[PDB]
Amino acid sequence: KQIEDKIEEILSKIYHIENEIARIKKLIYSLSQSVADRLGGGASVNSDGTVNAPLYEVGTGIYNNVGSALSALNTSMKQIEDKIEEILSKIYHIENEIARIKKLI
Amino acid sequence: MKQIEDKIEEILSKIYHIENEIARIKKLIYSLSQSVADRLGGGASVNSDGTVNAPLYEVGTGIYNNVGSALSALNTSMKQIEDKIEEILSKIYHIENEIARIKKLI
Amino acid sequence: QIEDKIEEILSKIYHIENEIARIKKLIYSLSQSVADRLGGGASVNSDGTVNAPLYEVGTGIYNNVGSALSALNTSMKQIEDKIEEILSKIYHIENEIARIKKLI
Repeated sequence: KQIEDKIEEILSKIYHIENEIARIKKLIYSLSQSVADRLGGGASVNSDGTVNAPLYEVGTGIYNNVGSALSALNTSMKQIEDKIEEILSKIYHIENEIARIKKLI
Repeated sequence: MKQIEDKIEEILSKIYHIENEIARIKKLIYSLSQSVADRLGGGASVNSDGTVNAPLYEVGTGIYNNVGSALSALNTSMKQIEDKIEEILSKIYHIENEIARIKKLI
Repeated sequence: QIEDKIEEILSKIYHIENEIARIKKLIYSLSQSVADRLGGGASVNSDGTVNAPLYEVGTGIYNNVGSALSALNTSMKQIEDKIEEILSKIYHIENEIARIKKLI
């Protein structure tokens, strides 16, 4: 009689815990999908809740993670900065040659 | 019977422990979400539903809600810059050749 | 039959403990996949969270994607500024060259 009230409580709890477990699994997968969405690049969700590879294009390179794409951008930017540095130096020299010519003619 | 009363109390205690563990797991998921928001940056944050709210990444005059589109905008911008540099190198080529010719005539 | 009901309860609890262990594994697996997608040395923390990446842009050091993107955006703007300057310098150089050619 009274022991039975306890058994029914326990079974009720187990039922609700099983619901909580199913809800937690759904939450995890929803989090996974949100991560795939904010990574972009075609990243998607596997059945094990992991996020599979995006395809990020930088120049003629393809990359499966943000760091490698950022690094490819960074390298290209540095090459451009170097070239800009060279151009600016060349233009300085050209200005000097013109100033010299203008003086002498 | 005492022994079954006592077993049932132990089971109820086990259930309480399990409920505590489920609560801890939920907190773990939300802490993971927060860390992902932090690592994405761009003002990303955790939704009440545990998902990560979109970042806002600026590239030039665009705003982007995901890393791939932002990388793509940067890659385009970079190509545009490279093409402008090429044009500049051509202008310099011709200017240098003019200056060499002027130097002949003086 | 109370002992049978207890047996059934303990069985359901066994399964729940298994699903909890499975759930923890899922969380740490997701975290690892996020670390892999971020790159930059990001890793899974003992506590389940993603330890920060390290991204280099220019002379700088960044621990999140947005800051690195912003640093790249700003470097591009700075380059555009230098292009502005170069075009202006070219404008003036060409004008001076044209004037010299009228005078020699």
